[PDB]
Amino acid sequence: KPINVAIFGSTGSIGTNALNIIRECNKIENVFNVKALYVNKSVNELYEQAREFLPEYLCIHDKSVYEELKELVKNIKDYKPIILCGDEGMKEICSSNSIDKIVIGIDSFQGLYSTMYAIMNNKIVALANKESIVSAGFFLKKLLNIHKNAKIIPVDSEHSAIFQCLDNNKVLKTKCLQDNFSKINNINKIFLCSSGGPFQNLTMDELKNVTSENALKKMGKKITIDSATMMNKGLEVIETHFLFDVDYNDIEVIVHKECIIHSCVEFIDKSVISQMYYPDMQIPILYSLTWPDRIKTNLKPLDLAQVSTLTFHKPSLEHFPCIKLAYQAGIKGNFYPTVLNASNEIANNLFLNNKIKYFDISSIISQVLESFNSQKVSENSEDLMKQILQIHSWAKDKATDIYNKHN
Amino acid sequence: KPINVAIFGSTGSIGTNALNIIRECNKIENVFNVKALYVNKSVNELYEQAREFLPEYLCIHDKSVYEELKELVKNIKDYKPIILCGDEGMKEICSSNSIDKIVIGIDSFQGLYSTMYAIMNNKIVALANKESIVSAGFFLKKLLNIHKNAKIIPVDSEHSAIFQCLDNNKVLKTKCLQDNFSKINNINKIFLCSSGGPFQNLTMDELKNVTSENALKKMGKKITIDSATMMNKGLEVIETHFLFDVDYNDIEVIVHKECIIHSCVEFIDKSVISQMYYPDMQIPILYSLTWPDRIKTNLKPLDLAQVSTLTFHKPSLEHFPCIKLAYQAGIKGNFYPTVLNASNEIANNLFLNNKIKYFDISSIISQVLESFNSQKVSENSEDLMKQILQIHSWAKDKATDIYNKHN
Ligand SMILES: NC(=O)C1=CN([C@@H]2O[C@H](COP(=O)(O)OP(=O)(O)OC[C@H]3O[C@@H](n4cnc5c(N)ncnc54)[C@H](OP(=O)(O)O)[C@@H]3O)[C@@H](O)[C@H]2O)C=CC1
Ligand SMILES: NC(=O)C1=CN([C@@H]2O[C@H](COP(=O)(O)OP(=O)(O)OC[C@H]3O[C@@H](n4cnc5c(N)ncnc54)[C@H](OP(=O)(O)O)[C@@H]3O)[C@@H](O)[C@H]2O)C=CC1
Ligand SMILES: COc1ccc(CCCN(O)C(=O)CC[C@@H](c2ccccc2)P(=O)(O)O)cc1
Ligand SMILES: COc1ccc(CCCN(O)C(=O)CC[C@@H](c2ccccc2)P(=O)(O)O)cc1
Ligand SMILES: [Ca+2]
Ligand SMILES: [Ca+2]
Ligand SMILES: [Ca+2]
Ligand SMILES: [Mn+2]
Ligand SMILES: [Mn+2]
Repeated sequence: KPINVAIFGSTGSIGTNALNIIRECNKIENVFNVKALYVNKSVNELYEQAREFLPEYLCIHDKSVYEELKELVKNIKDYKPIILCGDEGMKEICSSNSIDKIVIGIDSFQGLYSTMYAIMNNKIVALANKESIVSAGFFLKKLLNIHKNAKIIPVDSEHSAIFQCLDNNKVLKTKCLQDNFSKINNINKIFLCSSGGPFQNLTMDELKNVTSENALKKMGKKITIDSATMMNKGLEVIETHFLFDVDYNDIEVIVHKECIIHSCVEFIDKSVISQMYYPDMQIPILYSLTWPDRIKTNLKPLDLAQVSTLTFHKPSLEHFPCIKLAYQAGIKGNFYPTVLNASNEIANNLFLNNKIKYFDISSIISQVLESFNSQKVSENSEDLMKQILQIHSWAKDKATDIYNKHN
Repeated sequence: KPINVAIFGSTGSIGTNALNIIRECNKIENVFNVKALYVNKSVNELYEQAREFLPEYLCIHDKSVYEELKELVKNIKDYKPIILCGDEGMKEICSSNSIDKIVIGIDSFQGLYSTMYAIMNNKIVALANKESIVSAGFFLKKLLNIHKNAKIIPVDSEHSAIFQCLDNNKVLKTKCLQDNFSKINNINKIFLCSSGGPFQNLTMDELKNVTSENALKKMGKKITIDSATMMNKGLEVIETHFLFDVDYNDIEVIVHKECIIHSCVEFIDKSVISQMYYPDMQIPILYSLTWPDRIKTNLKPLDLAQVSTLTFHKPSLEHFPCIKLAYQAGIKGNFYPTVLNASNEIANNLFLNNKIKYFDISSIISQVLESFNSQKVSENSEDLMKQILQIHSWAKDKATDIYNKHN
């Protein structure tokens, strides 16, 4: 029972965490075969990985460094990998019969495209990219209803925590992103845990003047800023709603600054189940690849006595207005989540580059949401994807226009 | 469609909690049918229950209140119960084709007899009585191996918590008290949570002086004293071992004074899952009857932000020597757990009645354990049962002898 896995975005944070936990687990017993790796342009990192894992497939997106990889790879003896390029490369990896599971560690809005081909090929897709679920949830749901054997397994830490709390005899009667997922699993309510980010004790007057420096002073810049505004958590609320079909009024954000309890599920009997560990991405990634089983790791065991104290408080929506906007957009439904995500892409980047202030982020997003009008949701998958792209591009331009008008 | 249930010990704390959650679940649909109620001698309280629930069977252990019962039940119109007595009645109830699940809320070693008969009739046994598991664990395992369709479902709060944390997809491939349970469920280690009892923060000098009045001043007296000495947790360690096939070195007692996290399971990947709620017996009791499903309750939702802080520490074995005794007795195996439980029954009662001091409890138990000589374990059921009873009585008399010698 070898687990055959492809890694998409294998030089990124997700991709490399995945290779690390695979490496360590394989030292205990040989359970994983890394069949394919795919990166943007990091051709020197890719070579190093390839030497180690000897995957059947390699792929780089950027055509420009295609030949240079072929060069690099000659050195490796014993080894005749299939070396591919761009979207046809990804498409060929997703169609191979020797690949069971695909880790999607490609960032931003980009990664949706590989997700789609993975589903079309009825794979198990370990999806870390929350923005794809928030922007294109409707399209994913439609795709997953066509391709009955395809499944998304969540890797975002809180969503993995929720999923780990479930009974798999009930999970296997449904799958993530299905209507009625929460009803089948007897889910009542979610506690979506947050770190709270750096700005959790600041007053309004202090927040008025915080800068991106304050936010960044250990993750990518975009998610770090989102953690600071708590728009990360707002996006995660929508992610929860789509993944697990939990109503917005049944998702509660709670600030847990110790980051040991990763999230909790309240069932209809009011029993609550939670997943706990040190702050970590190895277990979420591993779980996505072993589900519905678990395997041995040599990770450090949680020492609860040493951790000693766990704390929980409600976030202030006045201080973190991005959370409110995320609920508002989610409850409105339609393509409002697409608009939220896109406008936040812009506002985040503006704040990062010192072009706007903290409360301008939510102000711009709010104004874009107000200017959107709900659209007839295409019944046809292809039209639906085009609608999402159009609306995403519209909302980005609109956020930019609001910035330029005031500025 | 309805689940047909018997309640043994219906007038006690477990029994009345069971009837309360049943009452609420049956408001609109007929979810449960209460087929039988059994008590020792509380014939007035039993009458009151019979009037409300109209069970097919009533049973009193104490035959000296039979006539009183028959007289009370006359006052209920159109109600023709089968009114039984003692062991014979218990055995007839267990034999009825019309009963699916039996809640055992009878206290002390005496709970074993009804548990045994329920198993022998291939029933689902919602077992709250821990003393039966501690005293007769190896015997129940044997019985469960013979009676293939019988199941013990744990009701003790922490063990219910553990059971809930497990994946039912794996649980359904085994059953409690079965060899290999922990392997099939990928269990690594158990965090067994405790309230710590009223004496948790006392110094050694203060602890020397404690009295039963201090421990009592809200549950039955025996278990309240065991909570104060932490012999309750020691018993629960042995209960964990047997129910879940977890090695003693992989059970860690943790004092959680807020009593929200009810216990935790660490799986082989080092992910930890926990169950949490307000301190409660309705969820454990209901879950035992609905497993592997859950049903809606109107219990107050956990308000984690209001609870605000959860703490964890290791208990001092110098202060709570009963814990250490239980681990020693459990690791030694054979009939040492039987001896532990029986000597504790006496030592607890002496303390309750102001005849001995706190440290004399552990002293008596230790001396009885040291005094016991290991016996070859009978290979047949009936002989093993007789052996257990013999050793139980022996250990009680020895505890009493030790007490009498030193005063
Ligand atoms: N890791 C974490 O802790 C968390 C991650 N996430 C989610 O994870 C997602 C992935 O981000 P993360 O891994 O953290 O970030 P990174 O920026 O580190 O990941 C980028 C990776 O994707 C590759 N890539 C980018 N574009 C392409 C393309 N067109 N074709 C092929 N490969 C491409 C990059 O290749 P190259 O090296 O060549 O640039 C690199 O391997 C995000 O959407 C985020 O929401 C969510 C919560 C926390
Ligand atoms: N209380 C709790 O929340 C918890 C309890 N438990 C376990 O559950 C068990 C019961 O505890 P609890 O309910 O507090 O105990 P109680 O003292 O409250 O109740 C005991 C019950 O058993 C009945 N009974 C006693 N002897 C017999 C007999 N020979 N035949 C039939 N019925 C009998 C009593 O009848 P009568 O009224 O006639 O005396 C009463 O109904 C114990 O083993 C305890 O460890 C474990 C964890 C939690
Ligand atoms: C050393 O760097 C690492 C930090 C963290 C992690 C785990 C990934 C957490 N994750 O799912 C996120 O979505 C990131 C933002 C959230 C978070 C959660 C937990 C801890 C910190 C931040 P927030 O609640 O929105 O603030 C891994 C490595
Ligand atoms: C109103 O009705 C109710 C009755 C009962 C309970 C909870 C039963 C908990 N239980 O399983 C026991 O074994 C009791 C003793 C232990 C405990 C645990 C949690 C809280 C207090 C004490 P300890 O850790 O040994 O001290 C809750 C409510
Ligand atoms: Ca009488
Ligand atoms: Ca479970
Ligand atoms: Ca072990
Ligand atoms: Mn997250
Ligand atoms: Mn208990």
